[PDB]
Amino acid sequence: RILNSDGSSNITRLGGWLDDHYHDLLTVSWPVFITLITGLYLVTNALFALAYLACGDVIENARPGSFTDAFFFSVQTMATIGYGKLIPIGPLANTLVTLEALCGMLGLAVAARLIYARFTRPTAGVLFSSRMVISDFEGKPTLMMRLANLRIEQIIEADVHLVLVRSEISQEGMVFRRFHDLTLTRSRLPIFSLSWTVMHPIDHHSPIYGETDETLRNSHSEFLVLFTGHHEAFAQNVHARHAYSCDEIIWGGHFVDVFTTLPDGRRALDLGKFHEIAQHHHH
Amino acid sequence: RILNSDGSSNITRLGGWLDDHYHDLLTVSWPVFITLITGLYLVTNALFALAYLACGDVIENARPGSFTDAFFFSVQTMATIGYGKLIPIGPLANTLVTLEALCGMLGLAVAARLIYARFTRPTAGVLFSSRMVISDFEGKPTLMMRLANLRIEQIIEADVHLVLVRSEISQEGMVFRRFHDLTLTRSRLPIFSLSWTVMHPIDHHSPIYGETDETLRNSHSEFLVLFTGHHEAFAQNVHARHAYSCDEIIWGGHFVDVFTTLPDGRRALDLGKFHEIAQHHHH
Amino acid sequence: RILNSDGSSNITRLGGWLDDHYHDLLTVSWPVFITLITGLYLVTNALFALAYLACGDVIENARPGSFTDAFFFSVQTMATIGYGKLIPIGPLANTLVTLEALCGMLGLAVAARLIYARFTRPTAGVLFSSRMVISDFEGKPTLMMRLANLRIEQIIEADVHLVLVRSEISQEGMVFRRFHDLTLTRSRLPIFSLSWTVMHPIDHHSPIYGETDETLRNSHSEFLVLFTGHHEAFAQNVHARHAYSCDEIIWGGHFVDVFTTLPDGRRALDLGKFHEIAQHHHH
Amino acid sequence: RILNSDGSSNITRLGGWLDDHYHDLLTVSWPVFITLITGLYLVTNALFALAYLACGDVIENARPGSFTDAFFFSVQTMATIGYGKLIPIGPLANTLVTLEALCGMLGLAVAARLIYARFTRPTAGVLFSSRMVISDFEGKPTLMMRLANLRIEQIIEADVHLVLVRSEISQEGMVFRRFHDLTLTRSRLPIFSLSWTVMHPIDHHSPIYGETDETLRNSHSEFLVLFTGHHEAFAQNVHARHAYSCDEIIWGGHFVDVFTTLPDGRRALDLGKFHEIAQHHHH
Ligand SMILES: [Cl-]
Ligand SMILES: [Cl-]
Ligand SMILES: [Cl-]
Ligand SMILES: [Cl-]
Ligand SMILES: [Cl-]
Ligand SMILES: [Cl-]
Ligand SMILES: [K+]
Ligand SMILES: [K+]
Ligand SMILES: [K+]
Ligand SMILES: [K+]
Ligand SMILES: [K+]
Ligand SMILES: [K+]
Repeated sequence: RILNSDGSSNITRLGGWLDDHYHDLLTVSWPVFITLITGLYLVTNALFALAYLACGDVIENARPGSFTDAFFFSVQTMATIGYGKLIPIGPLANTLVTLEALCGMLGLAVAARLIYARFTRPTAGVLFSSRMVISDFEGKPTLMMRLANLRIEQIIEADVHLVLVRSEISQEGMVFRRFHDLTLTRSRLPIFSLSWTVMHPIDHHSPIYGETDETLRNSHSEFLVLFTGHHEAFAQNVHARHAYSCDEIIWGGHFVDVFTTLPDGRRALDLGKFHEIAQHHHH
Repeated sequence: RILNSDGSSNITRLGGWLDDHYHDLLTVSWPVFITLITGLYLVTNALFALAYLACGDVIENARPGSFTDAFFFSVQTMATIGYGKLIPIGPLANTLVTLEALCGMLGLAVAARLIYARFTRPTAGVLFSSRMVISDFEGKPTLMMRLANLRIEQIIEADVHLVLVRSEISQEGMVFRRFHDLTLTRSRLPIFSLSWTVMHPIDHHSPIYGETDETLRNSHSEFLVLFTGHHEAFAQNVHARHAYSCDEIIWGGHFVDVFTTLPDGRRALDLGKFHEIAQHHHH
Repeated sequence: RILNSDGSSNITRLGGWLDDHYHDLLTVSWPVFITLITGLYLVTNALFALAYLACGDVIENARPGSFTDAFFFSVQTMATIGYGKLIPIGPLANTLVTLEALCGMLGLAVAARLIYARFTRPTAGVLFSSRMVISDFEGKPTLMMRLANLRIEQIIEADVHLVLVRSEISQEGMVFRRFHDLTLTRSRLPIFSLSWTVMHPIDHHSPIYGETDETLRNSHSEFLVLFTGHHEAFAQNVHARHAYSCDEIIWGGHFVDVFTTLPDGRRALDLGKFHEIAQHHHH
Repeated sequence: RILNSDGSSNITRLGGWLDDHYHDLLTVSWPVFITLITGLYLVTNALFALAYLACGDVIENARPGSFTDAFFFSVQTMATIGYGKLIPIGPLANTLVTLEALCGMLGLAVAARLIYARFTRPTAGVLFSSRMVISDFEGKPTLMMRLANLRIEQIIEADVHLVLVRSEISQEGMVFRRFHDLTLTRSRLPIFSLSWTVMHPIDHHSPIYGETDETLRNSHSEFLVLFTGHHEAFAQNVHARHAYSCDEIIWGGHFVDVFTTLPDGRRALDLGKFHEIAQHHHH
C-alpha cells in the first residue's frame, strides 16, 4: 500500500529547539506537553526564588538564605494566592512581586489557552464504507462508496473529493504517480444527516474507462477520499480522509439499503448494514 | 413528513463515557453541563483535601484529621483566594499547594473557555417564508420562496442551496430518495440586508418540469433550503436550514410586496406582509 | 439614494430582554456594555452579601448585620483577593465562599473574553475610489472603479463582487429592484498589496449595454461593491462594502496612474492621486 | 525586481495614536508589545495609588502619604494577590478595591489573550522550488514549479494560484503591469503530504505562448505563486506566497525525482533533491 486506509502516506522522510514552537506545542503528546508546562512553571518560580535571595532577606517569616521559603513565596505570588505568612519587605522584593504577578497572570493564561486548543479539536464523526463497489446505475457502470454521519447533529455544506492515484509512463518515458480527479454525480450535499452514497459514472471521460480489476492492480491504482463539512455540534468545520486499494473494490457489488424496519414498523437507520454489499454468485 | 420544517431528518437511529468529550461538553444541556463542572470542581478539592490529610497535620489553624478544614483550605488554594487563616506547613503541603494552584488556574480557565463557547453560538436571524409559490416570472413558470434578515446588521456573501428530495425507481428497479439540485436565478447575494426572493425557473432541465401538485405528492416530494452567510454583527459565518413539503407550495400564487408606506409617506419594510401570498380565485 | 455610500440600506424597519443576548452584547455601545458588566458584577456581590447575612454573623472582623462588610467580603472572595481581615466562619459561609469563587472565576473569565471579542474586530483598511469611470479599454467601453490597500500587510485571495441595482418592470407588470451581477475581467486577485482597478467590459451581455447617463437615472441605477479577503496582519478574513449612485459615474473618464516618482527618482505609491480622474473637455 | 522572492512588493508608500489599535498590537515587535503592556500595567497601578492617596490614609500598615506603599497595595489588589499586610479602610478604599479588582481581572485577561494571538500564528511549512522549468510534458511545452510539505501532518484542500505579471502597452497607448492567471493542469490537491509539481501547459490560450527568455525579460515578466490550505497540525488554514523573476526559469529543464532509495532498499523523500533540475548540454 502506497497510502494507508486513513489517507496518509507511508513514505519515509529525510533531507533548533524552539524553531516550530506552536506546532510542537499542539502535536506533542499529553505527558510531554504536561512535563513542558509544569517544568516551565517550576523553573520560573525557581528563577524568582533566586532573585528574591539575591536582594538578601526580603521575605518576612522566611528562614534567611532558604531557597525553599523563597520558592514557596514565589509560588504564592505567581499564582496570586498570597496567604500572608511570607510577605515582601522593601522596594526590591515589592518590585519583583509586581513583575512576578504580571508574568504568572500572563503566562498561566497563555498555557491554559493552549490546553483548550489541544482539547477542542473537532472530529467529523463520519464512517466510510470498508469497500467501494462497481455496478450499473442509470444504465452506466458506476464507482461507489458511502459515508454516514455517526452523530445526531448535521453537517452542512458536506463536500466529497474522490481521486484516483496510479503509476503511469509519460510520453517522454517518465514513470510517476498521477492524481486523477474522479467526477462525481453529486460532490456537494448541503445538509448531511444520515447516509450518503457517492457515485462516479465510468464514462469515456473517466480515467477508469475500460479498466478491469487486473489493469487497476498493474498501475497500483488507489482511491483517495476527502470529506469536508461544517458541523453543527461544534459550529466548526470538520474533515475526514480515507483510502481504498485495488483489492477493496467489489466488482459487480451493490450497497445494501441501511434504512431498516423497527419492531413497531418504524423506519430506522441501521449502521450494521452500512458495510454490507450484495453480489451475484455464478456456478 | 420525511424532513421536519427545520430541515432535520425524522429517521430513528441505531446500529465509553469520555469517547466524545468535546462534542458532549457542547451539546449537553446547561443544568447537566453545570452539574459536570461544579461536580468536577468539588471532586478535585475533595482529592486534594485527602492528600493534605495523608501528609498529617500540615494545615495551620485546621482541626487535626478534619476533612472539612482540609477541603476549605483546598478551595482557598485552588481558587487562589488565600485568606491566610488556613496556611500550609512543611515541604509536603507547600508542594501540594504548588501542584493545586497550577491545576486550578489551568482547569478553571479551560472550564470558563468552554462556557464562552457554549454561550457564543451565532444565530443567522433569517426568516424563511411559511410557503413556496409556483407562478410565471419572465414568461416561464418559476418556483419561489423568500428570506428576510431579522436584524439591522448585514449578511455578506449570502448563499442559498435549494434541493428537491423525492422517491424514485431506478432503471434496475431500485426505490430510493433522490436529491436534485434546483438551479436558482441567483444563488449568491453579496450583501443581504432586507428581503430576498429565491427563484427556480421550471424549464425542460428542471426536475419539476411537467410536474403537478398530484405528481409531487406521489413521489413524496420535499424541498430542502440551506442558507449560509457571514454575519457582520458576529464577524462570524452563520447558516439556517428549512424544509417544505408538497402541501406547502401555493400553485399560481405570488408573494406580496414587503415594502410598505409609513404614515409620513416613507418606504418601510413590513415583515407582517412576509408570509402573504396573492392568488386568483375562480368561480 | 436607496443604498448609502457604505453599502447599507436606508429602508425603515418594522413588522424579551435576553432573547438575542450574544448579538446585543457585541453590537451594544461601549458605555452600555460597561454598565451591564459592572452592574452585573455589583448585583452578584450584593446577592452573596445578603446570602452571608441570611446565615447570621459568619464573617470574622465584620460588624454584625452590616451589608457593607458582607459586600466587601464578597468582592474579596469573588475576585479571589482574600486579604484575610474579613474571613468566613463555619460550614455555611465556607460553602458560599466555595460557590462564589467558582461563579467569579467563571463569570469574570467569560466577561473578559467578550471584551476581547468586541475589541478584536478586524478592519479591511481598503480605500474605494470616490467614483467609477466608463471609458474604452482594449477597444470596448468598460466600467471601472478602484481599491487600494491602506496597510503594509497583504490581503490574500482578494475578491470583488460588483452588482447593478435598478428599478424594473416585469413581463406581468411588476415594478421591482433587480440585482444584476456585473462580470469582471478579474474578480480574484491572489495577492493584493497596492492598487487594484476593477473592470466590467460593457458588451452585449452587460446589463448596462446601450445604457446612457440618462437611462441609468430613469431606472435609479446603483452599483454595489463587496470586497472580501484574508488579511495577513490579522491572520483573519476581512471585507469592505461600497455603493455608487448614477451621478458618481464619470462618463469618458480614466483613472490617473497612482505610481508617482519620488525626488530620488524612486517609484512610489501616491494615494493622493487615487481619486484623480482624467477627462477630455470639448468646446 | 518588482516583486520580492516572498511575493511582497518593493514599491515605496505615501499619500492618531490609537486609530488602528488592534492591527498595531499584532504587528508591533515583541520588545515594543511588552513595553506597552508592562507600561500600561504600571501606569494603571500608579493611577489607583494616587486615587487611594486622594482619599487620605485609607491603607492599613502604609506610611501616610507614601506613593510606594499605595502602589504596592494597588499591585496586590489589581493582581488579586492580597497578602493582607496592606489592607483597605473605610467605604472609599473598599469601593476603589472593588473597581480595581474588576479592571485588573478584565484588562489582564485581555492582555493575555492578545499575547496568545501573537504567539499562535500558523506557518504553512511549505518549500517552494528555487526555480521554475519549461519543458515538454504530454507532448506540449509546460511551465512548472514545485512545493513540498516540510512537516509530517497533512494539508487538506491545498490550492495553488499562479499568475504572470508583465508590463504591457494598451490599445490606447497605456503602459501598465498586467496580471494574467496561468491555468494549471491541477490547481487543487485534496490531500497534500509530500511533493507537488504544478504545471501550466503553454498552449495557444497561454499568455506565455510563443514567448522566449528574451521576450519575457523585455516585458519584465514575473511569476507570482499563492499556496493556501487547511493544516491538520494547527486545525487552521495556512498560506504561503512566492515570486520568480525571468532569470529563475530554466528553459528545457526538468525536476529530478525526490523519491530516493534508503540503504534498506526503502523508498524515501529526499528534499536534498527538491531544487535539483536536469538539463541537456549542447556542444
Ligand atoms: Cl480565549
Ligand atoms: Cl478564542
Ligand atoms: Cl468522467
Ligand atoms: Cl434547470
Ligand atoms: Cl457581460
Ligand atoms: Cl491556457
Ligand atoms: K487570586
Ligand atoms: K489571593
Ligand atoms: K490572599
Ligand atoms: K492573606
Ligand atoms: K485568572
Ligand atoms: K493575613
